Amino acid sequence: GDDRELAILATAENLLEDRPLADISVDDLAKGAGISRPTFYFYFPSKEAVLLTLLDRVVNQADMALQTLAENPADTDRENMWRTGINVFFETFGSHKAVTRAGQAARATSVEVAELWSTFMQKWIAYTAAVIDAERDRGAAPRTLPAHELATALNLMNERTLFASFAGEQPSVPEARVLDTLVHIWVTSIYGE
Amino acid sequence: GDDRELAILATAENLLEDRPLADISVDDLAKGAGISRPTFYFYFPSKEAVLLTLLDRVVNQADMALQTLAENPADTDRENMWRTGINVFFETFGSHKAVTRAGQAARATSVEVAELWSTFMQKWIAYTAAVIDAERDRGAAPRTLPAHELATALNLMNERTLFASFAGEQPSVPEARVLDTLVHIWVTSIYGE
Ligand SMILES: Clc1ccc(Nc2nc(-c3ccccn3)cs2)nc1
Ligand SMILES: Clc1ccc(Nc2nc(-c3ccccn3)cs2)nc1
Repeated sequence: GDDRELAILATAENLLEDRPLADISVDDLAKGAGISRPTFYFYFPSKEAVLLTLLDRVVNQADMALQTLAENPADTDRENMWRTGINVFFETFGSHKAVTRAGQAARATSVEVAELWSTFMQKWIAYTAAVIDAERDRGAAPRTLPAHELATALNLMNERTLFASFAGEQPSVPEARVLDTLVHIWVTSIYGE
Repeated sequence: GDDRELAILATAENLLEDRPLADISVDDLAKGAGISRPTFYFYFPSKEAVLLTLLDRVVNQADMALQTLAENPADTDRENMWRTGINVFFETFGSHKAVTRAGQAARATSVEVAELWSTFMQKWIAYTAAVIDAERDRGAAPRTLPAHELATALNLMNERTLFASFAGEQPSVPEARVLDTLVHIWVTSIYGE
């Protein structure tokens, strides 16, 4: 039951490490999961639905980790607060690079994947803006740009920069440098001038 | 001769305003250019080659405008220097939104488009880093992050943020706010702390 669905998902994630979604067949997923092709279609309508489910799990994992931080403030300086938050995405998506790469690609071809990513980006931007606003209200950050516009650009920077780093794109920031790089830009732009 | 090639390119750019590359046929391009389909294949091997040529023209237009600025420093403050440079990309790609949108999409499917974008991004990042380094050498900017890593993240931010704005993505910064937003983040991260 749920065991076969999890086996399909585990097989898909393992196969996406080696090749793109277009090079993986339903029979590959069925075979790796130890089921027949018709049995696969009982659990998922398509291989694209499998990827959507994998990406949904990863994005909710990051979202739930961010929620945990939001409820449990670590006792540190403001730079460390932003670093701990950015690290949720660095660690969560960096621990699932194949699903990250395949899910970002599927945004062009799947409206459900595009809508999933858009929904969570809006949530993460709204949370970023709310924290910036709280920093301004307590007098720690200056009232410069509209907080929601600043939050939008910073979150889009992280999306593009983290995923370029994980994919080894040229150009990209080395993965071992990308957290420090992003934290610097967030802290200087939120607290500067 | 060159007149027919330009007619194909003009037709392609006009049609990309209304639909994606996948919804445009060679006969559409031939018909719009006033030539036959076989005559089209004398000038371009495919509709994808037409898009590659259009994107090549746009990216070289931006690159040449940046080169013009690099030779002719405007007499202003440091914030205005970065704003004038970012504006080259805002105006050039924003004046060709359809080719911008279609070219970015083709990066996934065309190695020549991916290599074209990568080559110019590397050039623009190297120039950004060189200007940051010159600002540090003259004592105007602090020695914080490695200049090339900072330049990489800032250029990737601009790519993602400008193109989200032009496409009206959710989420995106409004087009009328995106230049101010990017300039703030560049100036604070280059000169801050
Ligand atoms: Cl891929 C991707 C997509 C969105 C984001 N957004 C982020 N928001 C935060 C954050 C941290 C603390 C408080 C508020 N927000 C850190 S990173 N980051 C990476
Ligand atoms: Cl889409 C895209 C791609 C790359 C960039 N990079 C940029 N470099 C500059 C710049 C300006 C002055 C001096 C050095 N660099 C401004 S914007 N911007 C938008």
